[PDB]
Amino acid sequence: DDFAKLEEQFDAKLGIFALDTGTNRTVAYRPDERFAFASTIKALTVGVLLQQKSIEDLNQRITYTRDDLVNYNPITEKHVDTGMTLKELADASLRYSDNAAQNLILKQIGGPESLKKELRKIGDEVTNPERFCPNEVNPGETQDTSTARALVTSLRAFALEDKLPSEKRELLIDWMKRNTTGDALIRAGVPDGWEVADKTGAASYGTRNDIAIIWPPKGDPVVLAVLSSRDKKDAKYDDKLIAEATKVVMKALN
Ligand SMILES: *C(=O)[C@@H](NC(=O)/C(=N\OC)c1csc(N)n1)[C@@H]1N=C(C(=O)O)C(=C)CS1
Ligand SMILES: CC(=O)c1ccc2cc(N(C)C)ccc2c1
Repeated sequence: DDFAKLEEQFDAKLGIFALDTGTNRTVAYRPDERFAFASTIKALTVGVLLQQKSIEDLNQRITYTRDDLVNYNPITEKHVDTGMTLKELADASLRYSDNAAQNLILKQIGGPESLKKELRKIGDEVTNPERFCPNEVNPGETQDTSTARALVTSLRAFALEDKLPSEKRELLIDWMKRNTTGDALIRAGVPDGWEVADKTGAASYGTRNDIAIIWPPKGDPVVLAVLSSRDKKDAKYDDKLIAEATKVVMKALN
């Protein structure tokens, strides 16, 4: 099988789940195996934020300090002086994977415990938010992990089904469509011209993730999660694994 070949080729473990929402055909490989979700959780966090707040309430200015800056703060490091609105924080979190922005958003929705509660409410019993900035340690722990199947199901719930009213659904989808961080991942494995909404993640042990909604020109979208990890803490990743895995998925569905 082509997925086993890629694990071999890239010295990594792959978790794959894809759902064609038109046919209900699926493509699965280790679909229920846990991986650190890393920044992919930002998408679900905004889904919860959008459930909590009116669109107008997203204009609430959030102030923060240099103390709130963490490992990677591409947008938030530029606005300590003014703060940023919740809307601008959601834009930073989703389109740049600004870690500080995610932290600020999580703080506003009541932290990981509160995020976990709201995910459970949409039917997600697997995803396990435990900490702000989900933190190295060891593989095996279920804290800050999910599965390809659960991330697909939760992303679909927010973005395409009924967990958000349509105007808020529109905001989430648009931010994800205009992601700047996933050019070499799922987007690189999809046919040209086909619109993609995605959120990437990356983490130690060579963890490299992308979750996405992919629209054919015409017809119902596919929802895909491609998760990966490696056995060494210091191992880096290769984006090409995710792109190639996506090509395998598209071939199996198309
Ligand atoms: C999201 O995944 C986030 N990742 C991290 O901050 C890291 N771990 O999170 C548990 C991390 C960065 S470097 C390292 N060894 N671990 C931000 N997301 C992306 C992304 O592409 O989405 C990054 C590339 C890094 S920073
Ligand atoms: C945002 C944050 O609090 C945080 C904390 C510890 C981290 C450790 C890392 N490695 C050991 C690689 C990487 C990112 C990290 C981010």
